[PDB]
Amino acid sequence: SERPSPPVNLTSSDQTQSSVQLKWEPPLKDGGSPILGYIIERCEEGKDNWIHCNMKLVPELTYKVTGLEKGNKYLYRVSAENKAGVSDPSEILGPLTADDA
Amino acid sequence: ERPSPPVNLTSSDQTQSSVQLKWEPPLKDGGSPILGYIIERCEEGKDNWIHCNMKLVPELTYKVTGLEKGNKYLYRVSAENKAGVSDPSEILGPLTADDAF
Amino acid sequence: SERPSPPVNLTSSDQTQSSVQLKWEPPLKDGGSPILGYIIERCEEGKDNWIHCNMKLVPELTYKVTGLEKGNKYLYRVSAENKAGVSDPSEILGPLTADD
Amino acid sequence: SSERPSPPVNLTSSDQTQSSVQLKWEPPLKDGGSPILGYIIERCEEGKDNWIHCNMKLVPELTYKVTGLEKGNKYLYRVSAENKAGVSDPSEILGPLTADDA
Amino acid sequence: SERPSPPVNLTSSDQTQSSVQLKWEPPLKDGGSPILGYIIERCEEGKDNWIHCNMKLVPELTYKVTGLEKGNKYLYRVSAENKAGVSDPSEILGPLTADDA
Amino acid sequence: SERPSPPVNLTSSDQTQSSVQLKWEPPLKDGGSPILGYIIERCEEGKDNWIHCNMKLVPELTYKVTGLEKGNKYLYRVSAENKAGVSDPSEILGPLTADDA
Repeated sequence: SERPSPPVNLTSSDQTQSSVQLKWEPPLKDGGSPILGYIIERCEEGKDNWIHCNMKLVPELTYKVTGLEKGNKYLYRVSAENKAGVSDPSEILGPLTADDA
Repeated sequence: ERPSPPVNLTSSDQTQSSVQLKWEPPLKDGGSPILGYIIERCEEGKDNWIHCNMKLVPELTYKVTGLEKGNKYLYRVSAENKAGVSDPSEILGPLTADDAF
Repeated sequence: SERPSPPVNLTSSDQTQSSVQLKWEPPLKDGGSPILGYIIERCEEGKDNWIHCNMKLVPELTYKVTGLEKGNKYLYRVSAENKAGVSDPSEILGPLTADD
Repeated sequence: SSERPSPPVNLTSSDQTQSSVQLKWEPPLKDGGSPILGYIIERCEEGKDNWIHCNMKLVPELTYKVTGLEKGNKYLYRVSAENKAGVSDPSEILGPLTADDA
Repeated sequence: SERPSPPVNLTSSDQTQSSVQLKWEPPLKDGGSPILGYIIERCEEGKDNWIHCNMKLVPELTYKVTGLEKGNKYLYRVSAENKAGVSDPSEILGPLTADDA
Repeated sequence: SERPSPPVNLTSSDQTQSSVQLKWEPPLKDGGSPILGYIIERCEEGKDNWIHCNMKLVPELTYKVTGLEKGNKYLYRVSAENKAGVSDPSEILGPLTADDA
């Protein structure tokens, strides 16, 4: 009937100089319609614009962000989409630095 | 004394007739170990909370069954020790009883 | 360039009369440098002092606390460290009773 | 261009009576790029599964007195924010709160 | 019917060497019965036991703690009571040092 | 003996085309020393840099941000300082648009 609530508990792992593994939990409210997938966005320091990380909807609760530039800091957020619309983005993750560890 | 509520109640494997719930233990056990958990659900179109499990669930997960296809459900979980039962966790849902994804 | 933010969602499992397994998620902000490891602290009821549990940094997101006294209640908190410094401790977990 | 704002936060109550309650909240942390025009207050009674609009016109303030409560009943409350782009998700739910004198 | 939920958003102001002004918001859930009042407790560092500050229930949403010792650090928590019982305490405030601004 | 915790519940009111009134609550933990004051920072969209708004520490729990440009979006955060050091900034407030209500 309506858009779902935001995904919750966005977290990270496997941070490298060029990628990072994001993980989250599903919305607490689906808005009355099943979740079709998720939209991952990232924002780099030095730019005020949020970029889409996945082209097609991600049906998983995890996603590997790629294309990171070494030494840069990045913010991350993830939204959920159903037939009714797209949720507000989760709470922002980051700044996380693109370094090997 | 009674423990604090369970935290971070989440879901997975939503079907037309069931859903897998998962949570984390209380941050405070009130001075006595947790004996188990009490799972409750509430359907839309009805104002009463129903007990899902008969005996206490000692695990941190539980499969709710007996859902009606297409209906929306709320969920909450409490923790019990020798002293009493905690307040319920944060409410999960509305979640629609449909085969997800 | 600066200290990271606290670890988040500190939780517990596998509580025994002498040990407990702690688990957490990494800081939301690393302060510009990778996380080197974590510092686990505990505080017993009947004492107002926080104690370090691990000597060397824990690079993992989990750690088994040992040496607990039967029947006692304990508080727990974990911090993250990078080359710049140590974060504020996470939200306090506990009191958790040391019983099987 | 713009988008809906984030939900109002910290919805709380005061002056609970047999027939009314004073609701209070804080503005969204994100306005979506356009000023907040006002707020939409909703309530849900126990014994009914439907959310009801309490105010007809938008409330521009950060407070609003809900009236028409039935003595002894329990009520849930939530508030949303609206700008030119749309209406936010409702805040976290307040209640059940019983309409009774101390 | 049942005990209320904990008071929320416990905060402070007007910290002195002998007192502090506490303020909070009412429970999100009253358990089906009005809140009769609140119970303020404090715990000093160097002592492991929580002490009751007020004898009679406080019907207001604020209360001035007195009798603090200069230089000492204190923890604070507040509970709500209705005809059914007393809630879990709010989130703990402090350590706050008993010193003049 | 150590820095305080971040200020909490940073909120806004009286948004205009050139100013906004910020308000917050004191740290939950003062680190064992009184709070000397607060440091207010803002960041404009289209720029990745946080700017200090106040020169001298603000002892109050509120502050009027000025110098905003009409139509621009701004982020805000506030830190607390004692004799031991400066806290991590509070949770970020914004984006909030500089426009007359």
